[PDB]
Amino acid sequence: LNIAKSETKVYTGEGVDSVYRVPIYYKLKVTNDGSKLTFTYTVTYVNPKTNDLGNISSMRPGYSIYNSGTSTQTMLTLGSDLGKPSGVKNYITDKNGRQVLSYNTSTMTTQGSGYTWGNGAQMNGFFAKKGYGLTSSWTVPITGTDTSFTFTPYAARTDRIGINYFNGGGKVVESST
Repeated sequence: LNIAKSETKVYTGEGVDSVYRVPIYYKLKVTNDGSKLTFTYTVTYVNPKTNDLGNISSMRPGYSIYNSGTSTQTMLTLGSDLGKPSGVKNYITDKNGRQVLSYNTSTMTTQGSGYTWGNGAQMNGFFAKKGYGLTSSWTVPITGTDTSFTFTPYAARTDRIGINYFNGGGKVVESST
């Protein structure tokens, strides 16, 4: 009878930055308000469990990472009753998730069985070392019952896009078929 107006899940996972041999993390927040899903995806060196930045004091200021692959990998697959994703806003967030500055909005394209985006933003080392994250957000219309999706996190240094620091592992899978 009294159904929730919205439901939000937060997922986190972790990989390894190959260059500095430190953990790197992601957070994916997904809110369903009945009309759309809102996705907020952050890659950061701050452990979301503790809000403590790992020791990256030796990271060079001009080192830089992407949070999205090319058609190096599908990032997002969507169930049958989800529409076309919006533009993907990109921005730097501080340790508490507050926006620091905004970058170009990316456009999602297919495929293969899903979507990726281009004009992908990046985060330089001097921001990473302040505990900042590289954050992308988008919405997806809900058109029916099958609101399943899978999301595959990605992070790579900008001169080696073929090496995903999350190594295809911590995939987010939401049912139901």
